[PDB]
Amino acid sequence: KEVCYGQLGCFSDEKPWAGTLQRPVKLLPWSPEDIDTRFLLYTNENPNNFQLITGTEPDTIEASNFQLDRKTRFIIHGFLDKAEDSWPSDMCKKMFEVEKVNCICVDWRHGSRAMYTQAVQNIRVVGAETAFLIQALSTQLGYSLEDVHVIGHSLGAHTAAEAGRRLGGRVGRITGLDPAGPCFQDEPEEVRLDPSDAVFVDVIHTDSSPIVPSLGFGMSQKVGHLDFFPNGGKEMPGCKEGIGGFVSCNHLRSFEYYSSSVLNPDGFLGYPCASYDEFQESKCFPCPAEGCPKMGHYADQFKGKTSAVEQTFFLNTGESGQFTSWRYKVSVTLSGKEKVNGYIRIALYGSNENSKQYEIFKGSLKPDASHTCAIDVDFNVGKIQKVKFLWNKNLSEPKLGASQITVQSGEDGTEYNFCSSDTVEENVLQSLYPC
Ligand SMILES: [Ca+2]
Repeated sequence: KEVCYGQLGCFSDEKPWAGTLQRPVKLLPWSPEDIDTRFLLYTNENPNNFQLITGTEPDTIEASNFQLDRKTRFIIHGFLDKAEDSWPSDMCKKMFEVEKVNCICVDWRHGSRAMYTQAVQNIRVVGAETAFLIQALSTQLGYSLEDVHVIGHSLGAHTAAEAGRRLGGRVGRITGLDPAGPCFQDEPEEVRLDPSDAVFVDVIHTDSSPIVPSLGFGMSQKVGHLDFFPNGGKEMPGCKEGIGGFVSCNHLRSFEYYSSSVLNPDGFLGYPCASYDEFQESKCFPCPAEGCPKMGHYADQFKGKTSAVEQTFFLNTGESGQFTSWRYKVSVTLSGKEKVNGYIRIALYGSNENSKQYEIFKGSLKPDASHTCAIDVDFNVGKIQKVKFLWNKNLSEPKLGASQITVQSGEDGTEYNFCSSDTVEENVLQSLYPC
């Protein structure tokens, strides 16, 4: 069967759209009036309250704050969600701190309030309507498609991908923020996000699983030029029935990482890797000589970002606040006069602030023994001016130092070395100096 909806065309229920394993009932999208799609424009001049543009009356565009001379980004929420006064609309404000943008928030709350498989259909009209407005800006204003960015969370990711495909891949960038897996994973390219759908497609995977067993709501499948898997892809730090899987912490974490990257450009450098394990074991370190990609907002500055598909990258993120992180390789070589049991720590010191103390080894601490260790510092010190070392066991009172420490930056491979064959009591902060 099939329905038509005017300028948006028709929608059949033929495979692959419906009557497939994952889409077993034969459904069709609701009417545009029912989905009630809306384009909520925010600019630097109206950052807090939207102006309501539409493509069918392009006078609305003109009389809006929309600038032809500025970039334009769309943000598409997914299942059971909205734009007005939620993460899309706040993501606009964030952007307005760092750049001049036309932030359009596709709001289809009504069309996302329905059964999941019915929403998997509505996604399509929502896509059509966005694709229409983008064209509208092109035909009616002379705006360039390679200049539009469409950001999508969950279903919204596939909604971006639908509009992108409507525009025949002319849309310059799609960012997929943990694209929904149910109904899309391992489906044909037409019905889902895939590198074909824009000149540049970047994906952030945060709640990824296969279809069975169902471990989460995101996609394990790589579907962009760049596919980032922060913290391995499956389970993010800071998150502790599958009957609300789409509003789990891991899922929502994707748009928090994105929103953050808008303010912390290098907060989320991705390292190119085959697996998380390879990355953990630091077979994957430091960055390539010609820069790491900046996951999130500044993904588009990556050299050769479009040179291949499904380029895989791994990284670690913080558990709270800005969520930012910066990988360091750290190499302590011990000093002492007697072997002892306890743990070892290191703080990094710039003339910035300094870092919290990070663990490096537990158990058999012996003079002369070295231990090496990748660590995830939560803020950028810049040039490491000093490092401080601390070890801790109850007592007879013995001394243990660090004769030498080497910290390597992941960001650009810089090696620092530090010095002091000179031991200290327990829980005393020992300092080591450049050399
Ligand atoms: Ca597609």
